[PDB]
Amino acid sequence: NAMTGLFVTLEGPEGAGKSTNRDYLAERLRERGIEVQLTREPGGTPLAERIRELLLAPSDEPMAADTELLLMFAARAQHLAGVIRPALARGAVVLCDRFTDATYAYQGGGRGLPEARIAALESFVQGDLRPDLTLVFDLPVEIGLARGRLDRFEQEDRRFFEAVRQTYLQRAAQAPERYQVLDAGLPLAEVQAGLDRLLPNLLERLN
Ligand SMILES: Cc1cn([C@H]2C[C@H](O)[C@@H](CO)O2)c(=O)[nH]c1=O
Repeated sequence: NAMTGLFVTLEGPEGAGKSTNRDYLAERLRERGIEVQLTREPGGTPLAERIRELLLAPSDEPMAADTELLLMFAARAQHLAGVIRPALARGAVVLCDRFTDATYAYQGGGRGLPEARIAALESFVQGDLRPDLTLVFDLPVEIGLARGRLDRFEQEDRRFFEAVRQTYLQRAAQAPERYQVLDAGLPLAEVQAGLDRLLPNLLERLN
């Protein structure tokens, strides 16, 4: 039937080689003549980036959990219509830094919002669309490393970030067919060799 690309999301903390690994993946794909679209959430479009700004900017006014969740999904709705679905329809590979798993992990695990409510909004915004593959970069939580000023989420405590970590691992266990957990605590080349063994699988998913 209708045109098909490949929707890959990457999840995990910065400082875990997510970005260099995404670049690696992108170059390996592009050398094979495949169109690759790099993007990130929240953000990805002019309006979505403005929503991002509201989400990250520290304020003395506390942001309600529901506000934070609805803003995340608002940016996502804009980003899906403007960037992601159009790329997939061109048969491109989308490599998206963070997606709805981050919502489950941060807003669910970190903020304590019920999984059911996040799931309701996921279906509302996305219909049946989910990533084809989600790469989780897992390693023990590191706090305070390489830190203008801390944004809203950076200000959180170690407990918050441990809940985020564990939620990703839980999610990957609930639907193993959609995830691959990468040991981001392993040497740099050893992880990119994992990416090599992955490429053929990606290519198959794509064509
Ligand atoms: C995509 C996404 C990011 N975040 C956080 C993680 C980062 O701290 C920040 C920017 O990606 O926003 C969420 O809390 N929920 C989400 O759904």
